[PDB]
Order: sequence, then structure tokens, then C-alpha cells
Amino acid sequence: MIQTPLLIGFIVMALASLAIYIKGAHYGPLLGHTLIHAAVPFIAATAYLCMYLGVGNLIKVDGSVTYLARYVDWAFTTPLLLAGVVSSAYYGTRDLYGKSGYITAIVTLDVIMIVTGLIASLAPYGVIKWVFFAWSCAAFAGVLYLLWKPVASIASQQPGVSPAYRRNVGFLTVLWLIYPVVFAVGPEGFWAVSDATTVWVFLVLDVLAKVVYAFTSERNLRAVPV
Ligand SMILES: CCCCCCCC/C=C/CCCCCCCC(=O)OC[C@@H](O)CO
Ligand SMILES: CCCCCCCC/C=C/CCCCCCCC(=O)OC[C@H](O)CO
Ligand SMILES: CCCCCCCC/C=C/CCCCCCCC(=O)OC[C@H](O)CO
Ligand SMILES: CCCCCCCC/C=C/CCCCCCCC(=O)OC[C@H](O)CO
Ligand SMILES: CCCCCCCC/C=C\CCCCCCCC(=O)OC[C@H](O)CO
Ligand SMILES: *C/C=C(C)/C=C/C=C(C)/C=C/C1=C(C)CCCC1(C)C
Repeated sequence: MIQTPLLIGFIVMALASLAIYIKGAHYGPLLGHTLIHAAVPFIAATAYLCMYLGVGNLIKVDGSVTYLARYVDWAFTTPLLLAGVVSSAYYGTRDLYGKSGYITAIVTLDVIMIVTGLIASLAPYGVIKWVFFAWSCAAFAGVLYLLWKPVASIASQQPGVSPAYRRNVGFLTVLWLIYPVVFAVGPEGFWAVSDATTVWVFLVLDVLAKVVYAFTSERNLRAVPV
């Protein structure tokens, strides 16, 4: 039942929240890295605690379920993750411009992606639901474009962080593209798959996006001399 994956996430995210803070490197730019990558699983563990106990679980007239705790989790964890990716490109340089601006612009596009994704879930099957789905994907495209074109240009102007940035962005892009696919196939969208199947896939996605990525992103940046 759905109660099992929610508890699994709560224990995995809470334990990983401390495990990342303990094992995470506290050297220079990596200090704020593990600090942000320790808050992300702590926010997720709190959300899985809410879903497990029913805080925010909205049920519509057609039987669809909207997890308000999940989207608030995404609304704050995904901007913190992008904040660390954009900041990692500015690592080791005090002479480059746009750090505060790029983070601000990409967080705006990410929050709109998550908020409009919440409106789509709440909407019934129709035009209103899929219009905000396409507008959410449009904002997602702007996050990816910004990540790939502009801030990789900032990383490339100094090695060897540039290959470490490109490897972390490639992992994040493939991982985050799975999320809207689960939305469409699950009850929130087309309802091709059951609600419990979406909970299980989002569990493995979140563990990959918040626990596993936190350790591979650190390993890549660890090699660069900054
Ligand atoms: C790196 C890209 C991402 C890779 C991983 C992507 C897939 C992650 C998913 C993991 C498990 C998916 C399958 C989960 C299947 C769950 C089915 C289930 O609980 O059924 C309940 C009732 O319907 C029974 O009647
Ligand atoms: C390197 C680390 C990688 C970590 C990430 C890879 C994880 C692999 C997949 C696991 C998910 C398994 C999903 C199982 C879905 C069915 C579960 C089920 O039916 O549970 C029993 C039920 O609760 C009682 O009736
Ligand atoms: C330099 C600036 C740094 C700023 C750092 C960012 C702020 C961190 C915020 C975390 C919020 C965590 C919220 C966790 C929400 C869990 C789910 C929940 O509360 O759901 C309620 C439900 O919707 C009722 O029906
Ligand atoms: C780096 C940190 C970045 C932090 C960024 C934080 C952004 C928070 C988003 C706010 C959207 C608020 C409005 C969301 C839309 C309303 C959804 C809602 O509350 O729905 C209730 C439901 O319909 C009842 O039945
Ligand atoms: C650039 C931003 C990201 C862009 C990429 C993300 C959007 C993906 C969209 C569709 C995926 C396809 C989903 C396929 C769902 C099939 C549903 C189906 O066949 O439903 C049958 C029926 O509903 C039985 O009840
Ligand atoms: C740790 C949790 C993560 C990384 C969650 C990510 C979620 C998304 C990238 C969701 C994207 C969506 C769209 C682009 C369109 C449909 C609505 C969403 C919110 C599922």
C-alpha cells in the first residue's frame, strides 16, 4: 500500500540528511555545497512524513489524489538544487558577473514550473490541466536552456570545473525529465498507471535526485582544484 513507500522515503531522506552532512566535505566552496545538499533531504523527509500521515493529501471527486506535501517539497528543494549548480560554475572566481542574477532567474522559472504543475494536478482532465502542463514544460525548457547554454559558458571560461559542471548537469537533466513523464502517465495526468505506482517511482527518483546526486555531484567537484 501507499503507506509503505512514504515511510521508506521518510527514513531514507532523514538518514541521508545527516549522512550527507557528516560525510560531506567542509572545504571552501564545498562547505555550502554539503550544507545545501543536507537541507534538501531534510525538506523531503518532512514532506514524506506529511504524506505518510495524510497532511496535505487532497482527494478529488474523480478519485484522483494531489499530494500537497510533495509539491511544497519540490517548490523548495528544486530551487536549492539549482542554486548549488549555478553557484558551482562560479566556484573559484570573484571576477565573473551574474551569479546572483542567474540563480534568481532560474529559481523563478523553477517555482513557476512547480506551481503550474500543482495547478495541473488540481485541475480535472481537460484543457485547463494540459495548458498549465505545457506552460510548466516551457518553464522547464527555460531552466534547461539557462543551465546548458548561459552558465556552462561561465563554467567553460575556467577549467577544470567546466567538465565537472557538464557531468553534473547531464545527470540532473536526465533525472528531472523523468518527473513530468510520471505525472502524465499517473492519475494526475492521463491516469494510465495507478497512484501507488507513481509513489514508488517518485520514491526512486527522489532518492536519485536528493541522495545519490548529492554524492556524485560532490565527487565531481572534489576532483577540480576548487
Ligand atoms: C536515471 C533515470 C531514472 C531511473 C529509474 C526510473 C524508474 C524508477 C522506478 C522504480 C520502480 C518502478 C515500479 C514500481 C511499481 C509499483 C507497483 C505497485 O505498487 O502496484 C500497486 C498496485 O497497483 C498493485 O495492484
Ligand atoms: C545505486 C543506488 C540506486 C538506488 C535506486 C535504485 C532502486 C531500485 C528500485 C527499487 C524500487 C522497487 C519498487 C518496488 C515496487 C513494488 C513495491 C511493492 O509492491 O511493495 C509491496 C507492497 O507494499 C505490499 O503489498
Ligand atoms: C539564503 C536564503 C536561504 C533560503 C532557504 C529556503 C527556505 C527553506 C524552506 C523550507 C520549507 C519547507 C516546507 C516543508 C513542507 C512540507 C509539506 C507541508 O508542510 O505540507 C503542508 C500541507 O500542504 C497542508 O495541507
Ligand atoms: C531558494 C528558495 C526559493 C523559494 C521559493 C518559494 C516559492 C513558493 C511558492 C508559492 C506559490 C503560492 C501559490 C501556489 C498555488 C496555490 C495552490 C494551493 O494552495 O492550492 C490549495 C488547494 O487548491 C486547496 O484546495
Ligand atoms: C522540456 C520539458 C519536458 C518535456 C517532456 C515531458 C513531457 C512528456 C509528455 C508526455 C509523455 C508521454 C506520456 C504517455 C502517457 C500515455 C497515457 C495513455 O496511453 O493513457 C491511456 C488511458 O489513459 C488509459 O486509461
Ligand atoms: C527532489 C525532487 C525533484 C527533483 C522534483 C522535480 C520535479 C519536476 C522537475 C517536475 C516537473 C513538472 C513538469 C516539467 C511538468 C508537469 C508538472 C511537473 C511539476 C511534474
